[PDB]
Amino acid sequence: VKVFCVHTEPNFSLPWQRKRQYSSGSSGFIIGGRRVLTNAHSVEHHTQVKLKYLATVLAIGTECDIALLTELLGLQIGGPAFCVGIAFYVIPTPVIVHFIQDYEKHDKYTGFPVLGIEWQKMENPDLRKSMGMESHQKGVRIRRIEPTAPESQVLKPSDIILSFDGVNIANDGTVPFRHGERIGFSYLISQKYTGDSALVKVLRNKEILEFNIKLAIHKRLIPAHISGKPPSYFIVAGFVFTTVSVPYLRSEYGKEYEFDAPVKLLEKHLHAMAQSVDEQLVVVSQVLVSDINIGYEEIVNTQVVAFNGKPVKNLKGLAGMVENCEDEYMKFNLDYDQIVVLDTKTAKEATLDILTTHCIPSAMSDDLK
Amino acid sequence: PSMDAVVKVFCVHTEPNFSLPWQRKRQYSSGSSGFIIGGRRVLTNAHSVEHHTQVKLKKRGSDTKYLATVLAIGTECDIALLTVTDDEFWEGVSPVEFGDLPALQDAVTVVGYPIGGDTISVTSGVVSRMEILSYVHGSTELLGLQIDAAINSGNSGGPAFNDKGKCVGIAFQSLKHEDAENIGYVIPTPVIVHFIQDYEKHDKYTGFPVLGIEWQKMENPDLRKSMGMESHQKGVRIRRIEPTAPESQVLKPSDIILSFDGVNIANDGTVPFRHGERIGFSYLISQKYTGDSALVKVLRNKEILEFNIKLAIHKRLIPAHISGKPPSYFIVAGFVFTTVSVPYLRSEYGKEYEFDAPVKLLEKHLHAMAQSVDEQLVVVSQVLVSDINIGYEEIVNTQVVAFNGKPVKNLKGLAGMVENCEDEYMKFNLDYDQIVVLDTKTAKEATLDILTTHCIPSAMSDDLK
Amino acid sequence: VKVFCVHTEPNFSLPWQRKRQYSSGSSGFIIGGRRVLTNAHSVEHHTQVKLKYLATVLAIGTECDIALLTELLGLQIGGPAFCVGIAFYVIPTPVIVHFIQDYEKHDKYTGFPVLGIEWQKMENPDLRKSMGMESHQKGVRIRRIEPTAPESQVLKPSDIILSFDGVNIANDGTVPFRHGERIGFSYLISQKYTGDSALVKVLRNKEILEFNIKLAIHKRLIPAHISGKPPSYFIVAGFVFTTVSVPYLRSEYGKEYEFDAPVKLLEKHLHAMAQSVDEQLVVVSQVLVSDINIGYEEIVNTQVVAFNGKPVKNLKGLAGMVENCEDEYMKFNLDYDQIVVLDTKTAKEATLDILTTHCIPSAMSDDLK
Amino acid sequence: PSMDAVVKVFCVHTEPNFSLPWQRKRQYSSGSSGFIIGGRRVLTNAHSVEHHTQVKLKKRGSDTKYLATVLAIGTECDIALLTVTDDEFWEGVSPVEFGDLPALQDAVTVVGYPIGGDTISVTSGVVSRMEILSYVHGSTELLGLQIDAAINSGNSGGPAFNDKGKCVGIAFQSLKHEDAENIGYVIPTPVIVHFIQDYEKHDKYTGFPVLGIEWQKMENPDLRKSMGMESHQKGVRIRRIEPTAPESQVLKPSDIILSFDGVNIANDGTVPFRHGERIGFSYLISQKYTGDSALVKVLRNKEILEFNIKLAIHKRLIPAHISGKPPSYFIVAGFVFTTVSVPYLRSEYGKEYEFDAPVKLLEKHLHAMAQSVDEQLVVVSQVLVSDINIGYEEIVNTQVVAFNGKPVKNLKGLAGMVENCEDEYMKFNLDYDQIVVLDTKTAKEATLDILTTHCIPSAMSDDLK
Amino acid sequence: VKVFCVHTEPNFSLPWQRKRQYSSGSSGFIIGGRRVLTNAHSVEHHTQVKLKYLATVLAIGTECDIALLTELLGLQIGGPAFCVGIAFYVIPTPVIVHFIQDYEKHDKYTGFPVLGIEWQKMENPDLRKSMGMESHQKGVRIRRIEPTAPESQVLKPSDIILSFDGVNIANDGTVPFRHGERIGFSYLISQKYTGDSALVKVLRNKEILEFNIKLAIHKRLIPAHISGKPPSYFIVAGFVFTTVSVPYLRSEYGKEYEFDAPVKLLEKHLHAMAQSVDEQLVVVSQVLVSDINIGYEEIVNTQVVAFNGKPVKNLKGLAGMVENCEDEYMKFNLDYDQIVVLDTKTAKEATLDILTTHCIPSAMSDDLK
Repeated sequence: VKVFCVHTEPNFSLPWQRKRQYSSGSSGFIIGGRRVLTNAHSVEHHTQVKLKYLATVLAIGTECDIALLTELLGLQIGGPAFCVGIAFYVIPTPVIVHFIQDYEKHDKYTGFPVLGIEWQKMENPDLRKSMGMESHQKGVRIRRIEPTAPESQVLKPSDIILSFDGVNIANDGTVPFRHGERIGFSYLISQKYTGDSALVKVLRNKEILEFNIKLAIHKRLIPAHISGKPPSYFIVAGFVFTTVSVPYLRSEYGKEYEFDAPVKLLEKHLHAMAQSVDEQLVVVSQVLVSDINIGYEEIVNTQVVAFNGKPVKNLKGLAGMVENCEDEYMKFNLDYDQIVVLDTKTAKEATLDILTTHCIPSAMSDDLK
Repeated sequence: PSMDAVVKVFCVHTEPNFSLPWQRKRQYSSGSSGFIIGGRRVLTNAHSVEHHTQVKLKKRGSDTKYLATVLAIGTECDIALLTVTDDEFWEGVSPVEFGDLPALQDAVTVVGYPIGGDTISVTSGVVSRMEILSYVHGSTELLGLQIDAAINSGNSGGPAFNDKGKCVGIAFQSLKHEDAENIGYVIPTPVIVHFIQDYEKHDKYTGFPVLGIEWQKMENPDLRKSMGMESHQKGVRIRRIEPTAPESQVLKPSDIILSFDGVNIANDGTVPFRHGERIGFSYLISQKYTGDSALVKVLRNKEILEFNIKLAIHKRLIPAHISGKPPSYFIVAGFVFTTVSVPYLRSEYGKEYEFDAPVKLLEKHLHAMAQSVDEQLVVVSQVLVSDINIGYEEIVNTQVVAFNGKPVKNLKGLAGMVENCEDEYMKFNLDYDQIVVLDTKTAKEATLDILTTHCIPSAMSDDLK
Repeated sequence: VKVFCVHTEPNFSLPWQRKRQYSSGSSGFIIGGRRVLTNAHSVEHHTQVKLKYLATVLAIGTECDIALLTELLGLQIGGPAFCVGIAFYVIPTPVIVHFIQDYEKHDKYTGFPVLGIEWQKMENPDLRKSMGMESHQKGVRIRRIEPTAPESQVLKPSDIILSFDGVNIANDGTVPFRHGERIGFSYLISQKYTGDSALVKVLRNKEILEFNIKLAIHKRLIPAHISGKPPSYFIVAGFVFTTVSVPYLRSEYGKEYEFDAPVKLLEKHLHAMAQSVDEQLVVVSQVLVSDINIGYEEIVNTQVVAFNGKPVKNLKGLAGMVENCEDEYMKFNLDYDQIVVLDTKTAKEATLDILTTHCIPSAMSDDLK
Repeated sequence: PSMDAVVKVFCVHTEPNFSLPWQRKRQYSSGSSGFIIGGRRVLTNAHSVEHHTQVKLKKRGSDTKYLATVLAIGTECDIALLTVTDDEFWEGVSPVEFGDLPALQDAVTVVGYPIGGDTISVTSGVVSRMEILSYVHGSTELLGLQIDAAINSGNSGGPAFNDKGKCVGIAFQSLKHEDAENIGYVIPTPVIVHFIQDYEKHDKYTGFPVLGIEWQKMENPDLRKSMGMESHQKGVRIRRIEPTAPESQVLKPSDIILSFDGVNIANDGTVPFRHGERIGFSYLISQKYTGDSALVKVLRNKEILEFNIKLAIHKRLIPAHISGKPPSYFIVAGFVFTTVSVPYLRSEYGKEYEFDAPVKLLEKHLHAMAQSVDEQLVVVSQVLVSDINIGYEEIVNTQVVAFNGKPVKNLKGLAGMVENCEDEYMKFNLDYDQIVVLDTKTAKEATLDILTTHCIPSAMSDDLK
Repeated sequence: VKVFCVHTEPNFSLPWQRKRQYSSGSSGFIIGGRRVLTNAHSVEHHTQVKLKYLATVLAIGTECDIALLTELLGLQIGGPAFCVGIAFYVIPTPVIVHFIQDYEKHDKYTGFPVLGIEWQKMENPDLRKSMGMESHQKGVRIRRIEPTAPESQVLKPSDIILSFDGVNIANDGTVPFRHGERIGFSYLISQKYTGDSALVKVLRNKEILEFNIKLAIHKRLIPAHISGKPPSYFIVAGFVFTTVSVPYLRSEYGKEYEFDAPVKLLEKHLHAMAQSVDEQLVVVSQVLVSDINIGYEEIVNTQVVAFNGKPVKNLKGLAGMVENCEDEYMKFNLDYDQIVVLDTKTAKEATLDILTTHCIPSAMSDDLK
């Protein structure tokens, strides 16, 4: 089919804005049961959809780039296929069938689960022996575990993962796939559905334990996307506070953001884990220049670590602290050992005129109400 | 020598989005040139500081950037007048001193800064010609010096000096010349004097007056004979007069303008200027102040008449600029109504707008006169897609001519007619003989969700509330 | 077949001239009944024709670009085809058969009829209801009607056209074509022959009326072409008066004329309709410089609106008024509120020498005799 | 200083079409340079105003364009002499004053205008060499100054000044040099003086005389011995003499020209010119006026003879130009007969015509002398296709040699022979041993419809009627 | 086959020289009767030939570019073919078979005969009637006839050639070839063998005559080539006299010689005919600079028309006159009305040293002995 869509995208650099309305085209195809598959991006931020007419958007599978009208299996070779998958590369039918069945049994898209662990190979014999692995044993060593995953409890660093649902994991983290072909074990995991259980066999202090672990979706400190939700922001005295996500980084620094973005932010993009369920990377995005913030106008994309001596955990938390602040001064500890000091009464009184100058509807996005 | 007074101008801008009039664009900083003159004052280009939210100034030998104040903006003459509260900025610099209008082929030195650089740059050349030109396209034409030197971004706004170290005006980058043509302009001292003296008297910029007329040459002998001109008489015929300049009252079409403030005007519209030099008669007008009066001698029905006429600024149907104000807009049921101005057209169709914009709009931009002080060209800018407007989604930049039988004069009128609509249906008469029809009740109800979808703060700009 | 032709083209910028003789080549093919089809442009302004020899020109179908030795149906894919049409794109056989049958029954080319109306879609439900359209009714609203068409009588602005010869017209102005394909209703109209009748069903003030309307060819204010006829001109005192057509515009301003031509003329090219059968856009084409016209030499392509207080309707009309003018002065009201004034006796006496200087055979083209 | 007198020349042209001699091309305007001299007079290039129908002049500091008058045109020397009736044009300008012939390597300044521009341009260089050259290709060679400076379109026609502010002539863009070679020419003051003095005496341009001879160097000693030259004698041998210059009477082939007006000519055809400088002897001839006489000393049969000879202008079989006149043409039955000139060849074959034109024509262009004052090269230019001329349609640019047995001398003769043809058949003897045969009665009858088809006003140019 | 040849070419600009030895490669093929065909140029100026070895050169067919180990028929499409001819373009088998049979019956190559006439079409009816051609008669009018051809007798200018060996010649000089294809009549002529007779039917003064004419090879004033013979030259006092041929022109002025060569020479190349069997175009090629010829050194490629009052007919003739000259002076009339005068005794005495300086073996080529 020929897909015709009207899009209204958020501006991540100016989160109170929507980009100009525009239209696009792509392909897709009819599947049994009165449903149509197409790309997820071929309908992202939709306001109206047509096919060749008037269509309906049931679910968006962002991670798998499918729409029904993060590392998954793909084939390197619209609007597919010949059916052997979805044209992205070709997104294969084990991913497609997963998407449909996920929705068809849950009435919503619930993504693809991950184990929430980083791992290291056990190819060195001295490494293996020092951890009590007999010669017949294969697997991978847990480097670190996501604090926001359920398995953060039952699994431990330096556990050696031997198998998943009775499937043997090799020293290079691979499992058998077909005759003469192997695949990373995460494939097995991404084939499960969110909330499914799975048996993980590990070696801990030279002893075998098997855990029954409920699988969940990955919480990332700097989110790959925000599921078509609007980006959040908080403003006071012209200081624009927002949270770092990949779309923000892409909008701020372009296609080469993994090289051009500030190193402090890149480190957290590549290496940091959320220590808590609602932890976000809060930055001063920019400063909307005005008398009240004179001498501060060159602060750009810098993390806020604390407000009036108190740690900042997320955007909602920061916004709360600022509204409840009764102290004479507001003190923001920023990264690079910088501080921002503002007189509390005057800073709050300055916000409105700045909003008017930049046509911002209110001091914060609706999600911070 | 005089290089200590040539400053670097740093400006933060917050520009309106003319295509999306509810938005302001992202803050950005630009750099240009400027210079210190007498009385704690700094001159630079108006365009360098358009839509400013902060201006800073930096001297050549010091890192310190100083917070500045914008005293006045002369958009038509492209001059901004600045000052600085901090005294350390002013101490130690000898202020630029102005010289007389240079002769043709006189040597001129333009001092300023390159683009993205904080070191002094020196450009040289001669005065090519006197000219009457617009410093903003579509705006009032003023006296100007064309120079042999190449003026670019960054160094425009800097002083131009004669061989005596006197400043003969402000550098201006040509709007109509590419950089490889080595053509530049200097906003001359009498225009600068005009702008400053205007400020010093009125505590504000009051613009440059025009005679609101179009004229035709009288170089044909029979044409002159047929209208009763005696053989020693010369001048121009009035083609048309702006309804919004009266003026319109006293003067009439086909009058033959013989002279202006006693100065004899030739059949080609020239007047003597200096020894061996002739220029357009509008220079006699643009040098006056708004509110001033001028003696106009015309021939009407083979008879001489003299009129004393109060001169005003030009009112254009499609404005060359809107004085830094926010662009007006009104929204009902996803229909975005706005007015046509030059910034709008440029934003909609790019720099080539005078060739790419719809012909209906070009016609009115190139040829139409305002029939009243309040007249605006109102269009549907675009349609924000929703159920209420199914089937209209393709309407773009089309003039709204009438609402429920009543002619639309301007945006406030239209917004007013829509608020007070009691009829079952809203019926918009659009250009190309099109009609848009919306059920009044549901159309008004649909507006909120649409505003929300596109993050539009208000259904209308504050000027319409 | 291989077509060999000798051409003598008019100069539209200098209408008293013919361009230099030149020869061309194209393709075509034999059809039954001793006839050959080829392109119309592959024989335009012919003075001699040969095939592979000596051929004869029976009729030229300009609009359909066919010769027998304006929006019609075409196929985007000489001297055709394989037969599925005529190579232009491919001009299909419903157009070809029309051309042949038009001539074969009328002994001349009579073009393709149009309804002579501009129309607007009725896709909006509020628009439909306000005009009394029941939910099952489809069609298009008449925006404006050509004053020089016969149907300018019986049809009215804001009439909603529901059907043509019993064929239902949709809200987007389309009619069924084949299975899964639709086409603009004008297709049905262009399939008719000039002078044919057709039944047009309309909705007027919430009531259905059916009109039997004789179809005619489109009269355009600025003609797409002039059917191989010579361009007209009138001259006095070096002022060259002519009428605006597309070939004139193309000759004056080049291939990009719809952008480069003066805006006043473009507006009339795109948007004006003839208010009368013999209305032409008369302009001063140029001024042939000489004493009598001094001070006037920069007037180029500017409309003449009136002569001595009297409206100019066409070139013949202007020429008449100038010859009959007994007044002391000739006064031309031009566009841009310009006037041209000439002493009548001297201006007429000046014409001949100017003609001699530019080698112009007479003051006017033969059609103005 | 002297820049006030350097004017901009605006010219409207109506050029004949040499390929279609019944047509004039569209009007167009070109701009060039010129300068005011003494006595309400203006000099510029002849080519800048060729085929003029109106000329206007504009001073540097004034918008006003003034209607000018063309007094005289010296095509061979590329000079046009202009004046202006309007006194306002003349008032206030110091007229250019001429200096002497510059020495080699002397500094020269060329003042003029760029192409498509109205500002003063200043070009600098030195005098490279004295030269004898044609200012129109194929035309009489005159004295000229080659300069180091680059002269282009637009600024050619402007004055060239020495270091004393004196004008040393008129700028001339090289016909034989590309612009990147930085080579230009100056039409020197003695040639300008010649042209002006010629006008002042005869109330018209009378051209530049030539000795209608071709010559061969006498640098070989045996050749000199065999013809009786004593050892102190030097000069050139006459190869051939123009039948249309008598001259032809008095001089004879193989005469040895020893001197001209008393000036000793060397074996290479040079004569002394100034200290350490030698130039071609034609400079002694071209500086005379038409009608003037010159003493020619030759050696004939080992004996000295002196001849006083009246000098005339050069008559070329294929003219370098036809003095702005309309080209002649004659039409019968679609056969277009015209005459061959340089403009014809250039129009027919482009700028490379001396390599692309048919060899038969090149031969006569490069080598043939007119056998009589009335002789023209007559050709069939082309055949306008019609039934009467089936089978001849390919004939192009082919000389007509005879009509019904009688030799064709020129176009008027041919047109005459065709009008008075009483024979049943018209029989044209063409080049390449071709014949064209037409039935006299039907051929004449067919002419009208053909003229009508191609919008040809008359079967012949007015000069043949 | 793979042809391997060693070549020693003459220098036409320096006719006493041979270019440096070089080797080449081409293709060819074996034909019945112990013979091999190849290109003629693929063995021109041979000194040794090899095939894939040691071959023999029986005959060179220059005009037809064939070798056995001027306008002929060819096909536009080595070392051929597939056999449909010879790869040159493809030189067809009617030309090939001609070449072989010419040699096989004459033991030498005797070229292809021509009629030795220039002709004009008789397509115009008035032209035809004025010469007494009845409506059924077709043919071409003789413009001019080669003085050095046998038919220069029996045929006359303005004769209308009607047929050749009973084959009808059309008004455009064509004859039938195959169904729907015609060819120039010279094709029929070039198919004959040198010395063959042929019947030429002509119309002369409205009467039909048929001539039996022996066919011969074309003598050209400026020869297309010289059949692998060495170029001739005569020298005296440094004046190098030679004859103009195409190879000379090509060597003097390059590939564009028909544009770059002097016009006087081009005229004779394109338009002159030999008035006599042994007429050659004699030029001063160049002057080898030395005292005796001072003042003459810029004479290049200029025709000698006369020696001491006597017309120059050819190179041998000029050489004779100079050796027999007893007069005090030698006087050469050159083109452009130039003369060259030399003292006879001193000029002859000067020749030898000049020859030594330029390493020229003698004053003249061996053919002038």
